[PDB]
Amino acid sequence: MGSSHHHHHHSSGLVPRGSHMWKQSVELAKKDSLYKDAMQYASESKDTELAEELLQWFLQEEKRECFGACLFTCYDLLRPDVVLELAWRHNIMDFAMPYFIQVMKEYLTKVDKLDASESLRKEEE
Amino acid sequence: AKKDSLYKDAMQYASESKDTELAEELLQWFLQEEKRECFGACLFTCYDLLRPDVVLELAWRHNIMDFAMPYFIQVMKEYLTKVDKLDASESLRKEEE
Amino acid sequence: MGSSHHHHHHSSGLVPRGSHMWKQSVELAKKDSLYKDAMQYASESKDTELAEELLQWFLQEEKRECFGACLFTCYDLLRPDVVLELAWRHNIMDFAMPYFIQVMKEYLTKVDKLDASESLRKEEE
Repeated sequence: MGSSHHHHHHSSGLVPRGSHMWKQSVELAKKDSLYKDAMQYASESKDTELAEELLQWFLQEEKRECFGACLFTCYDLLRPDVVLELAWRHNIMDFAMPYFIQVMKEYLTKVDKLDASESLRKEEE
Repeated sequence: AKKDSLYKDAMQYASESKDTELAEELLQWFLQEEKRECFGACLFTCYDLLRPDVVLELAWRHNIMDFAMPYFIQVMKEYLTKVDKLDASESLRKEEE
Repeated sequence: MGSSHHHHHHSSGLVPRGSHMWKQSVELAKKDSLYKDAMQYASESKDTELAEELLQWFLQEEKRECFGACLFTCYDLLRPDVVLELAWRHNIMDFAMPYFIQVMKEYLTKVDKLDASESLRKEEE
């Protein structure tokens, strides 16, 4: 029922409860912090293209903000590739494990197609 | 043989034709030595659509290397066989009644 | 004066089976002794979790004892995952890719399944 679309540029729109995008602009309100709590509502959200651009900068700088963004990535599934480049960057790092999930459909499909023809051949003979 | 410019022009007139093991094997020797000569050949291997191994070996030389990965095109396949197994069971079962 | 009686009986029970491989030299110039022997023969058992539990402590504080454990599941079929977490235990790892072989028939039954229909359709209408 609720759809929220935010494109970037200049100017300032502040509506209380949740997200905060960057880029220079003088603003002040009241009460700070909340990076993890605000980091949770961005994963189990959506953001296909828009999402990604965020993590690069989180995985580009900081040491904890990379880790979190990593755990941030894993609980959304479909988003590797990029993760790897950023690891072959400056130093060593820790990968995950998005492979096994795929080993299923692999050897899975085959067997299906197999008995799929063995039958379509015993009905004509 | 003679000279060398002739070499660098060969491997290059063989990339257009391109074959199987003929176009494959040709590469390892284009990698046995020289610099960019190995590079230009590294392109050919992948052109064969499917050829690792020689991508791992020459990777353990000295400096950094490259890489690429397929996938996905496969992802949009099992989703098709799962739609056929259903429509071949719904009507096949709604008939035994 | 003298009598000799040699009675030789040989009954071979088709049961005893010993598999002996090889791999001692290579180019590394670093060998650590102890263990080994009874671990390469037990490798012919595997299966179930208890089988993988055998790669746990055999792939820990061991070197020339991990490869013998590597030349174990490759002889098998499919069983990765941990095969990687250990190479990230603290050091490096060598060889692998026991699935780059099946990477063929797939895309083939792939570019083939498309044409198997693209014709019967150009054939239809």
